[PDB]
Amino acid sequence: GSHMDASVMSTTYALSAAQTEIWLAQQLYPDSPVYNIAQYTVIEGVIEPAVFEAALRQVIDEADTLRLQFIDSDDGLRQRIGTPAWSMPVLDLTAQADPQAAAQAWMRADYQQPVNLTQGPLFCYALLKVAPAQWMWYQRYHVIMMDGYGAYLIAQRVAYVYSALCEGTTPAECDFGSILQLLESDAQYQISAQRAQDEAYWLKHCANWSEPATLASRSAPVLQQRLRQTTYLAIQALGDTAPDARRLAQFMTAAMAAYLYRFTGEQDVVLGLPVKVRFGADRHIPGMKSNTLPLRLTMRPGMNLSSLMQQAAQEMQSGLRHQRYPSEALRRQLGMPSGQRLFGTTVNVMPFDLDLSFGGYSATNHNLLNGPAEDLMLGVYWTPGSHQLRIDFDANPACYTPEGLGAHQRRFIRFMQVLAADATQPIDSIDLL
Repeated sequence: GSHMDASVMSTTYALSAAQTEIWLAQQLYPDSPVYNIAQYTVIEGVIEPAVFEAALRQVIDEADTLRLQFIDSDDGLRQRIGTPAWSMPVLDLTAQADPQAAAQAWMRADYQQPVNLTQGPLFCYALLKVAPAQWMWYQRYHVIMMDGYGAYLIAQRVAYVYSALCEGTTPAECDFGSILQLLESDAQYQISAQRAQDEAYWLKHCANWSEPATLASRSAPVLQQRLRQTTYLAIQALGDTAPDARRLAQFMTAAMAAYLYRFTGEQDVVLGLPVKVRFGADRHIPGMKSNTLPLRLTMRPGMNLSSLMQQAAQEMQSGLRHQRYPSEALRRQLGMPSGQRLFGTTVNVMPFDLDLSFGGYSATNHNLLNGPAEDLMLGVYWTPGSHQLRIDFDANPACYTPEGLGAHQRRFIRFMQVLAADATQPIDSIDLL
């Protein structure tokens, strides 16, 4: 009856532009798990599951993106705070012949399965005991309601809450506001004069687009979870180039743009970069996304790392006023054709939690899936004070082979260290492999 139709619309918010394209893609591929994001946290100590589950229940209240329900309507998928029921599996794998390999297999069995958006919860939390004092906390979400930075903040908050509960103290109140504040702010932005100003800016900025520079063999839709190659690199290998995350993002974007130029001849290289890089304990609402926007770097004679990092800073400063305009909206307003993107390669710098601790026991976070890889994505994990960077090259399996991606990864890693060693040397003057 009409009362039920009216109630679904009045109690919900629309999807964002970015969520809309996720939902449309998931609808086209209903059995595909490519929209999952997942990580695990290794705890070097004893975990008490009942206390851990109490900490999870607390964070499920605090990070209310974890309670959003999605409902179909005549006007597309709608979202509101729902009431999912959930449980936390506990698996003791210590009697398996290889508990670590068994834990990886258990996690893979979950993250390779699709979720139905209209049947929540859209998260999974599980505890896997791998050794007497080694636990893995598995965390999986759907990208429509989470990103990797939000997953990082949730892991940090659960660690803090669990630690307070273990000690018998009351956790201090969280610093997250509510996902509803994001939804209300975005609803207002959609009808604002600012959005019209941002549209004009990005339409002008993207004039004369063409196919993005890519190492891909072809362009293809994302039908399968990423092919990944990971490198670990000492921060000292980058010299003075990366004192903080902002500078590291500028360096990696410059280095990849230069590498794409050397491999394609494209002198006007467009990458995807969030206009600002987020870090921990900074009042961010889990589930609120970064808008990845085009970043153009121009290769001209004598171009060097110094000048490219300068262009990257100029691009980011110029886009700051306009940083809310959805990449997804822009890609359509430009009138671009079937499956064509604004950029092939994205760079995502993410924090590393130096102090992560559960009940006094040290822990570390490890990404399993970071969402779909349309072409190529670099995921970089680091925070000042950490002596090592983890760099994930995540690629559409239809566009690269493992060999081919590994060859590009080791060459790029070599190339970036040559750049960091002499920021004045012309890009054209660097030997490649």
